[PDB]
Amino acid sequence: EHVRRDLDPNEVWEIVGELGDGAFGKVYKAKNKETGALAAAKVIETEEELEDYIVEIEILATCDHPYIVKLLGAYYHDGLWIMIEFCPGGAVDAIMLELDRGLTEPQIQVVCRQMLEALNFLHSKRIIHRDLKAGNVLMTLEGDIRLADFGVSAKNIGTPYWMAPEVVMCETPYDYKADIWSLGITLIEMAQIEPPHHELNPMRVLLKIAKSDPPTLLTPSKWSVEFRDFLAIALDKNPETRPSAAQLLEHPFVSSITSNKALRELVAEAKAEVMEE
Amino acid sequence: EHVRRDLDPNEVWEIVGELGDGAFGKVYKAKNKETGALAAAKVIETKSEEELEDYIVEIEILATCDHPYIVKLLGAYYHDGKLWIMIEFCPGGAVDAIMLELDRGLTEPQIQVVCRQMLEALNFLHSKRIIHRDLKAGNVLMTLEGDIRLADFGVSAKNIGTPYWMAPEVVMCEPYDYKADIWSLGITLIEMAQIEPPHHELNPMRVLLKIAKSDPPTLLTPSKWSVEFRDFLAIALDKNPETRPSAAQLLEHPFVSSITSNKALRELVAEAKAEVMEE
Ligand SMILES: COc1cc2c(Oc3ccc(NC(=O)C4(C(=O)Nc5ccc(F)cc5)CC4)cc3F)ccnc2cc1OCCCN1CCOCC1
Ligand SMILES: COc1cc2c(Oc3ccc(NC(=O)C4(C(=O)Nc5ccc(F)cc5)CC4)cc3F)ccnc2cc1OCCCN1CCOCC1
Repeated sequence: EHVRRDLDPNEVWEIVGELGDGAFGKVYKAKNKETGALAAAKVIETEEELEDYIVEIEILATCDHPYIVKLLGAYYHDGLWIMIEFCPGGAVDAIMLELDRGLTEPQIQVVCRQMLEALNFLHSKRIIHRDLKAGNVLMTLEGDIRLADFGVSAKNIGTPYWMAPEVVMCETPYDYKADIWSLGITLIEMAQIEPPHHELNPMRVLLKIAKSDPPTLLTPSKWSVEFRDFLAIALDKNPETRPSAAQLLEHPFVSSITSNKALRELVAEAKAEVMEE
Repeated sequence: EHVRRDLDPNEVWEIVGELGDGAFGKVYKAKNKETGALAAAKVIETKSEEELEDYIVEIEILATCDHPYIVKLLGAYYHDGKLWIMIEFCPGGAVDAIMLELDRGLTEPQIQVVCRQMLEALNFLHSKRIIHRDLKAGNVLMTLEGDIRLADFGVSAKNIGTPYWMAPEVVMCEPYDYKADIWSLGITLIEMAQIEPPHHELNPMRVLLKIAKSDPPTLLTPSKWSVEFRDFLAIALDKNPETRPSAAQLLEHPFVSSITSNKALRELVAEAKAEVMEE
């Protein structure tokens, strides 16, 4: 593996805080002793699990894109550290909570447009995410999005005649359509704070999703028709018919976006509310 | 038994023949130097370290599958970079090899015996949360007495993100997954009836799309076969996993519920044994 394995982290970085006590684990905010560059340290306690994590770092090492979090280093000492470029805005779900309101349609358009640039880049590299949500999209001071994982997702027998129908569908081109659906749900999440069927517990929602009709926004007046159309085309149960990331890029909902000013305003607004006391 | 890794197998067994040069590898016929109980030796040269680790887990799965209709594991050794698997010798051989040597398919009484014993085998595995996933005539061995011994040759197995942001297709893909073997079982009966599996004229790449797009297949010439035969195939070949019947349920079906004798299979083994002596 490429991971630097001969340095104890204390020389390079010093822990300075905790950003969230969370299910994924503890993640600290650190500054480099030499250059003082801000970053986030993901500290994990493991086995073969370490070998499972090693592929995760290599996936991110090759995902060099403006709208994807930048990895600065990885070290393994004192029984594995991950350094990620510090995004001062934080996750969008944390921002929505701090401001106690949903995103505006202009702000959603910017987020939607930048995520499709990220997904089109990932899918072209035969990489799926499978965990798209507001919590996985961080914000910078400049108003840009940096996509993140916060886990161990992101992927990438028998004889043919005697196989079953379910086996051909589940096992083996058109497997990228899952992220497109998750993106459509995230837009509704950022608009209405909570995702569809949030009253239910995780076990029941799975059955609830399959039988039910595709979800739509609650207040159809407030949002544009192109928003509703973009959601309707994105939220399609049939994978074969589901449009790719490239097709949605040429859609009026995001095709005419040239400025990130709307998102830049949000980060400054959320930054100010934090100081209130 | 646990795989011996410091004892050479040559001391224990002596090779006396080759049974098949195959995709899996070389398979020899062996005799125990002490007792001479006869066995089959599957010898594999593991390419990597994780290749070996996958195979040793497979052996441990078979070590716990103690059932009359499943091949018995006798020993496992790893010396000189090769992996040895010791299995009880089945004189009948695989039924697909039998069909070729006899140049004909099995009869409905012979299929009923095979079907009943396989339904007993699958019910035993599924109760232990084990799927097979590679059911075919080549994986069904035969004994002198007329009994079935199920085998793998390949590999079976014993047994993410947030749901709200999930799609419909992931919900289907991601404890009612045991029905796959039932489908492979229904196809194997057609194979033993018609020698060749369904859609054998097509190339292997095309078969995957044909299985899904087409409706479930049925037998070609039903005149020889019963409606009870046709119904059992039709009920087994159901696309929906939730609706597919389990192994215990198919046992309570007249096609195999009224079987008390394995004489039909015993006749098949004796016929094939005699044909070998010819030329
Ligand atoms: C929780 O708050 C924060 C978390 C941060 C952060 O977290 C991580 C994100 C992803 C990974 N991923 C990884 O380590 C990996 C990954 O994500 N791979 C990956 C895979 C596919 C892909 F498309 C993109 C990335 C697994 C490797 C690791 C992280 F540590 C990274 C960078 N800056 C952060 C800033 C945060 O708050 C700043 C604001 C704080 N204030 C807000 C206001 O109130 C007060 C607090
Ligand atoms: C090719 O001919 C033969 C092969 C034989 C044989 O092969 C194997 C079967 C399974 C495994 N499985 C394994 O190594 C494993 C397995 O099967 N596990 C498993 C897992 C789950 C399960 F449900 C069942 C089995 C992987 C461990 C390994 C084997 F080596 C086993 C026993 N007797 C055999 C007799 C053969 O011919 C006798 C007749 C010859 N005549 C033919 C006509 O002309 C004259 C000669």
